[PDB]
Amino acid sequence: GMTTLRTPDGRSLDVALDGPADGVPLLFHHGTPGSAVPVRAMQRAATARGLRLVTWSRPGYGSSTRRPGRRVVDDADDVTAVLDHLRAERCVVAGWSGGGPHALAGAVRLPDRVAGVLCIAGVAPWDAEGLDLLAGMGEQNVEEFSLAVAGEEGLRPYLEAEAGGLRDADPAGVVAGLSSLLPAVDVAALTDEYGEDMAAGMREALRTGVDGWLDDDLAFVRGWGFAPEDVAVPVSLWQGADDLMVPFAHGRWLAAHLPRVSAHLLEGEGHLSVGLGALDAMLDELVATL
Ligand SMILES: O=C(O)Cc1ccc(O)cc1
Ligand SMILES: [Cl-]
Repeated sequence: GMTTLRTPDGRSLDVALDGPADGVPLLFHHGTPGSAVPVRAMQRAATARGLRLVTWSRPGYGSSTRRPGRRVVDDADDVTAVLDHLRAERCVVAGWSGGGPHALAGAVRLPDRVAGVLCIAGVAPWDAEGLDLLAGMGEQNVEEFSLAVAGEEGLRPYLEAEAGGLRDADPAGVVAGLSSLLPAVDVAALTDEYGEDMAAGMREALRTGVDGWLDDDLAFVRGWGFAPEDVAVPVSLWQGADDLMVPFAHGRWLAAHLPRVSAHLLEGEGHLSVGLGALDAMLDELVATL
């Protein structure tokens, strides 16, 4: 259930902490936008493997104190604070989408505590050599990233206009709000329990405004503060060919730059469907790093 953790710099983090109380932590880094609202399918898959699912809202999402100017790597301060709260020597970590860079960061910060990374449709570094980051992206994401590069003053009112349609959205509302970004396989994923969980995640992400979404976007268009080459632990990398939010080429790029990577490039899968259908295979590979 939900708890609050005070960090050393005086911030509060909203933390969703599952049992089992003695399990190895699985730290799940949420997407952009996203929050500490667990996906029930991920809870069931984690508990089946004896993993203790832990997620926190990144600064500015939900009731987590905004931390303006944060880089991707600054999230690893909170990884360390959370694992110290749990008294956990070792963990595995997973990140989806905007969570992918943050999951990798924790591995670089804590190379002897993080055993392995699961990176699901993770976004590539903004200066990724030889990659056109915006190529294959849905036009909503091209617009958002172009505003992010231009700065907070133009990005904020854009995100506030998008948030109008998403802050109270049910699953149908999330589909309507992401029109350019979802292929049919992703729309089909946002039904039933997964859709309810993702919509609840989106509502909590936007409950106190767009600050977490804004600060994530601004972080993704600057230096992460580390390179994928610095991630020494095994990475299980997954990417859908039909993803319009993080194009296939981003996962191909990350797979080429990570030193120890199992790469899975799934035909017919999008940004949402990749995680939903492959969760058992993803967690089997992650747990094998322990
Ligand atoms: O792409 C992401 O990182 C964010 C996202 C969040 C909720 C959702 O329903 C779809 C996408
Ligand atoms: Cl285990």
